[PDB]
Parts: sequence; structure tokens; C-alpha cells
Amino acid sequence: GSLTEDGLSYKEKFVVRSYEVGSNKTATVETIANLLQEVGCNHAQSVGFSTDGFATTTTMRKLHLIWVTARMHIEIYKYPAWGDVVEIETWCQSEGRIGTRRDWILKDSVTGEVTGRATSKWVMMNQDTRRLQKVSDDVRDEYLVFCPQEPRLAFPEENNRSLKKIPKLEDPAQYSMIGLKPRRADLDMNQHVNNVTYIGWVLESIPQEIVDTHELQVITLDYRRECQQDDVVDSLTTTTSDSQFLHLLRLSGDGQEINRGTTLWRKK
Amino acid sequence: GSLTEDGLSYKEKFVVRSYEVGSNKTATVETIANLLQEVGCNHAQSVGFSTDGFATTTTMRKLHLIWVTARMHIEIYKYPAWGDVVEIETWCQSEGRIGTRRDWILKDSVTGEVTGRATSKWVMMNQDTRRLQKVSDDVRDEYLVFCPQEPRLAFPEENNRSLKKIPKLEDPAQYSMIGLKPRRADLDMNQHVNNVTYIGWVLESIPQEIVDTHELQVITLDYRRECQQDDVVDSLTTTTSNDSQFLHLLRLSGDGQEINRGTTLWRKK
Ligand SMILES: Oc1ccc2[nH]ccc2c1
Ligand SMILES: Oc1ccc2[nH]ccc2c1
Ligand SMILES: Oc1ccc2[nH]ccc2c1
Ligand SMILES: Oc1ccc2[nH]ccc2c1
Ligand SMILES: Oc1ccc2[nH]ccc2c1
Ligand SMILES: Oc1ccc2[nH]ccc2c1
Repeated sequence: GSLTEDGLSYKEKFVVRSYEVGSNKTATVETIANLLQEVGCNHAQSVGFSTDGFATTTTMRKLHLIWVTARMHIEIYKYPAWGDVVEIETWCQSEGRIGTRRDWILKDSVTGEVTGRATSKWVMMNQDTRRLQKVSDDVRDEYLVFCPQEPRLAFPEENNRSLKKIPKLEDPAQYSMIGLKPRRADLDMNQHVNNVTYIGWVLESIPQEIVDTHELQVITLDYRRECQQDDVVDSLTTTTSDSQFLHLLRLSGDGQEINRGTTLWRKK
Repeated sequence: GSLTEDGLSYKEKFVVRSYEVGSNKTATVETIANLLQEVGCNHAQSVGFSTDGFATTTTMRKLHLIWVTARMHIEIYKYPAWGDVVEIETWCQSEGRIGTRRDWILKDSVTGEVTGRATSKWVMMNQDTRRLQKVSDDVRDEYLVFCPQEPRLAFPEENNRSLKKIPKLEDPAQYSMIGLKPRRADLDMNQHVNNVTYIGWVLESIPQEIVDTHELQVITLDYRRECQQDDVVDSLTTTTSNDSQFLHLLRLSGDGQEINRGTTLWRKK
């Protein structure tokens, strides 16, 4: 992969692997989400962020502050098949003092056609207290030089699917998958549950019949609280409708919300 | 990746990804095991095996026969770090009428030094009845042209760990992790549990303190029965032993039916 000519975005090509595909012989949405993190990580490294994995500025490390995902929104028009080459372009932009947004564009490297797009909201949090903080002047100055100054959006539409407020699923749920626990493979280099594991957990309560006759087109997921490697999660789903579903992940015991989301599926 | 000059082995390079590494900032043994399947799959495709994923000959498809793993043996000297390039070479050889063996050699693409090696035993099974069988003459003729004829072993040693018989763990186990279930990400393109998920399940009952102070050096795993996507597994571990050795057992949560048995050897960090 490499930074573009202006040094304000990063592109990388990936050949889809045999173990990265599902029943349709195309990449799962979890494989796509993993590739989005990989190209984001590779972009931060290319623009000077140290080999520790955190895209944190010098002042952020002094204050023990890290970036955390608040929301992920993915829309796939075509999933790449095993052996196909997908090209992904990523970039970041400041959203005032609220935080930052990382966007992605997926293309079929053979035709150049846009096959998907994704957007994410990131907030500054103290890594020890877990307290959310607004973005200070000094910190924004350190990362503005890595962002395009004119707006560049993967989802330009005024008040579109990526910015739609998500309601809380009311009991009883139509479908559920209980007792979901992460294993060591679900953790990252810092022993925290990988963000992509939560997408997998959300999708677990989708009936197999919907999976067998539909393809996932859109997924929006809000991140409320982390699952610790010793926690247990319940995944709840209710059809709201193409088929649309409302989702909720909560702790198995006390019912504490960890994520909420929505998915849109198209008939095969 | 590409076949070597003689067309009897296949090499492929991989750049280790950020999400493929563990706490030490090196590739997990599950990432390595996934790369071993990928290079094996790419080798079968390169030598003519159809895009359906099964390295099955024309006569095997007519008889509804597939290859299934009986045993996996992996030994890692050094795990590659995030951003490092690992080169993996793979090949297959017939083991008479018993079945086939696929071997792998892992190298640091920068120094060329051998950083790991792996071997696996494969048996022929009817896809529908699940009945195992010896390899017929006609089937062996179809795949011999893809194998080196002179023996080529990743584990040449006289008393190597890849061929050592594994005992059954006796209750009570010293350690355990119960209620392990696969999710859709654990399945393959045919809706079957990926072989690498079982390695993950075996390793779940290793205490976190061993993980935090040791590195996995060797793992041998026997595959007895398949876990269905609706099954639930218990992972059992008992220390058998500078180095730490463990005996492992995966069994169904309810009836206690054996899924896998194995052994791991760990060395102090
Ligand atoms: O989704 C991700 C995950 C990790 C990252 N590091 C830097 C950007 C980025 C994006
Ligand atoms: O912390 C940041 C913010 C904006 C960025 N653009 C590119 C990398 C990056 C890291
Ligand atoms: O909750 C929000 C809303 C907008 C945002 N922009 C960037 C981060 C963020 C978080
Ligand atoms: O380990 C593996 C898995 C799948 C495969 N297909 C062909 C060879 C091979 C090896
Ligand atoms: O079925 C087989 C046996 C040996 C092989 N060598 C390479 C691919 C392959 C497939
Ligand atoms: O149990 C065994 C023993 C030797 C073998 N060689 C190939 C498959 C196989 C299985």
C-alpha cells in the first residue's frame, strides 16, 4: 500500500483468501471490516504514527488519551470472491471538537468500479478512566496536517443512513443468541476485544434462513461500552420491515448495553 | 505465490497484518495455521484443482470422496511481527494407501532463515456417510504427478514429535474452558467449522499466566470427529511436565464425545 500523491489518503490492495469467504464464496462482512482496520492502521503508520498500533499524537500519549470508535457504518454493493483483488482507499477528517471521522472506498481493482463504502466516528477517551473528552486545540493542530481541509465524504448525502439515530430494542426480541464469549483469537495486540468481533456477535441472532436467501447490504453499529474478555454477551434482533432489522448486544447478566445497530438485507 | 521450477512445490509470501498479532506483537499460532491452509489451497489451485475449494481428483468427485485432516503438527522457532514478511513453501506426498501428507516450511523472507515447520496427515472419506477408506490405485495415479517421488520431509528426525501417539486425558482435568460454540466467522465456504477453530478451542484452557510468560513452541492435534455448528465443546488441559508440556482434550459438552486430542510444548519467554 501507499499514500496518494498529495499524502492526504492511503490506498492498499488485498487478494481475498480462501478462509476469508462464506457460503456464497465471497468475503464475509467481518473480513471486509478487518481489511478496513488494516488499511487504517497502515495509513497511520505511513504518516508517522509509531509501531505501537495507536494513531495517537505526541500530546495524546502525554495525556494518556486514545481514539475509540463511537460508530461504524458499512455499505457493500458487491462482495469480492476468493482470489479477487479489492482496492481500498482511506482518509481522515476532523469534525470540529467532537472528534474525527475515518472514511473508506472499496473498488474492484480489475474494473475500478466502486463496490462498497464505509464511514466511522472516533472520539478521544482517557485510556485509564474511560472518560470521553472533547478535542483540544493543541491535539487538533498535530493531526490536521494529515487530513484534507476541504470536506471529502464517502457518504455525502445530507442526513443519510450513516447519520441516522438508532432506537433501543424493546423486550421481547424476535430472535436471540445467548452466552456469546470472546476467545483469545477475538482479542487485539492490547488484549482488548477487536471491534469486528461485535459485528459478528450482532449478526449471530439473524436467522440462518435470512442468511441463506439474502445478502447483507448495509450495517450501522453504535459502540456504547466494551466487552471485557471475562464478560458474556447476548445478541438480540427484531425485524423492523428488502429486510431490515434492529439489533442489541447486552451483557448476559445485568443487561448492560454494549452495542446497538441496524442491518438492511437484499434478496439474492 | 507460485509453483517452484520443478512444479512439485509452491511458495507464497505474506505480510503480517495488525489484527493477526497477539499481546507480544507477533502472529498468533491461529494466524500461522490459517496461512498454512491458504498456501495449501493456492498450491492445489495452481496444479489444476477446480475453484470449488476441494483438492479432489476427477475420480474422487465421481465417488463423493474428500480429503480430511487426521493430524496437524506445527513447530515455531520465531513468530513473525506485524509488518514482517513470512515466506511459506508447501508440498504433498503419498503415504502408500493410508493417505497423503502435506508439509510446510516457514522462513523469514528477509534473512531466509527457517522460522517454523509443519506437517499434516490427510485421509480419504466419503463426504456423505463419513466413512474413511484406503486410497485406491486409480485415485493415487491422478495425484502422484503433483508430488515429489523421492521423500521430502519437513520433520526428518528418527524420533520426531509429529508421529508420537497421544493419550486420552483422564478426569479430573487440571484446567478447563466450558461451553465453547462456533459463530458464523468460524465456518468455511462449505458451512463446516474451520480446522483452525479447533486449535483455538484447545488453547482456551491454557491459563493466562502460561500465555503471559511462555511462548508456544510445538502443537500436535488429532482430529477424531467434527463439531457441528449447533454443537457445544468443552476444552480440557492437564500439565504433563524451563519448558512446560500439556495434554489436551476437546469433547462435546453434553455426552462427552471426543472431538480432538492434543499436546502443546511451551518455552519460557
Ligand atoms: O479501524 C481502524 C483500526 C485501527 C486503526 N489505527 C489507525 C487507524 C485505524 C482504523
Ligand atoms: O489521529 C489521527 C487523526 C487523523 C489522521 N489522518 C491520518 C492518520 C490520522 C491519525
Ligand atoms: O457522537 C459523535 C457525533 C459526531 C462525531 N464526529 C466525530 C466523532 C463523533 C461522535
Ligand atoms: O490445509 C489445507 C486446507 C485446504 C486445502 N485445500 C487444498 C490443500 C489444502 C490444505
Ligand atoms: O490430492 C492431492 C494430492 C497431492 C497433491 N499435491 C498437490 C496438490 C495435491 C492434491
Ligand atoms: O493415521 C494415519 C497414519 C499415517 C498417515 N499417512 C497419511 C495419512 C495417515 C493417517
